[PDB]
Amino acid sequence: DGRYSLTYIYTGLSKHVEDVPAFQALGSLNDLQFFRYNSKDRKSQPMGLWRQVEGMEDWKQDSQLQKAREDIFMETLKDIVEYYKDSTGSHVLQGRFGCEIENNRSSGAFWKYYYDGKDYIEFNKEIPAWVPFDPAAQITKQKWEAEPVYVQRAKAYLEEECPATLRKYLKYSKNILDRQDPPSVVVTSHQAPGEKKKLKCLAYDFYPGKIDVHWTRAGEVQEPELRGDVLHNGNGTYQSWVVVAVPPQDTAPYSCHVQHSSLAQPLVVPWEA
Ligand SMILES: *[C@@H]1O[C@H](CO)[C@@H](O[C@@H]2O[C@H](CO)[C@@H](O)[C@H](O)[C@H]2NC(C)=O)[C@H](O)[C@H]1NC(C)=O
Ligand SMILES: *[C@@H]1O[C@H](CO)[C@@H](O)[C@H](O)[C@H]1NC(C)=O
Repeated sequence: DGRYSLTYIYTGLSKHVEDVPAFQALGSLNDLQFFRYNSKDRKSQPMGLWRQVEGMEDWKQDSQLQKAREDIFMETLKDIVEYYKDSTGSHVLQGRFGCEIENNRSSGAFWKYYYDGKDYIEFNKEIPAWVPFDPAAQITKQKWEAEPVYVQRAKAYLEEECPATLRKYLKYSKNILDRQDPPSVVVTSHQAPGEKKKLKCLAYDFYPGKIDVHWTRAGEVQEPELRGDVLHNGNGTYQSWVVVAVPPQDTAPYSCHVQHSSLAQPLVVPWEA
């Protein structure tokens, strides 16, 4: 088996401006985002290719769960601002938590919070206990540990529940995370009035992201003039391109090359002037 990771991220603002939710949650599996939730709609919604996967999660229930998480998250943020006696300003609390497995074996886990960009508090499941970094975090740790069961639960979440959720999801995500979609390529050239002729090789609809795309001038790999790429999450596909300017009197042969894990061998696509 391979490497898989479930990550969640919470963003809370103490004084949100118009059109920006006070609380936002998102989650991802490896390089793709699978869901989202904010304090405006208050609904957990699947995203990307997960909008078509059925029976992996009850989104109506997860909505109730996020709503609960939100309340606690924002009270935490509120208590910090209270501590610093400065609710006139705009502060943010971002939290990150998730786990990862490799070869069906749990290979790691984390749980950390940031306040106004600085490390606030994090959980060390080995102890098991919360570690405070900011003075206000001393109060927070006190609260999150007022009962013996609390740390036991936090330890249980990273060691059992989370890695469980990740396994459940991989069962319904084989047709998503394990894909090996070969790249379609399209060579095209554009002539800017006054500038050299420019050839653009585009690789698309491929996955995973790792790819090699380069032009060749009579066999000699050229140094791209421009270059870029992207990941369309709604689709779960990547696109990558390269560009080269050609002398106004160059006859040499121009062929694009593409290598990718899903290809039995590299592809080649010459440009017909
Ligand atoms: C996945 O989504 C991407 C982005 O929405 C698709 O790329 C677009 O493809 C159309 C042609 O079908 C172009 O007109 C757009 O310009 C492309 N988007 C841009 C601006 O990059 C892609 O075709 C989709 N792939 C699949 C297989 O669904
Ligand atoms: C790990 O994967 C196996 C199948 O390969 C599955 O039966 C098992 O429940 C998973 N985790 C464990 C060790 O419980």
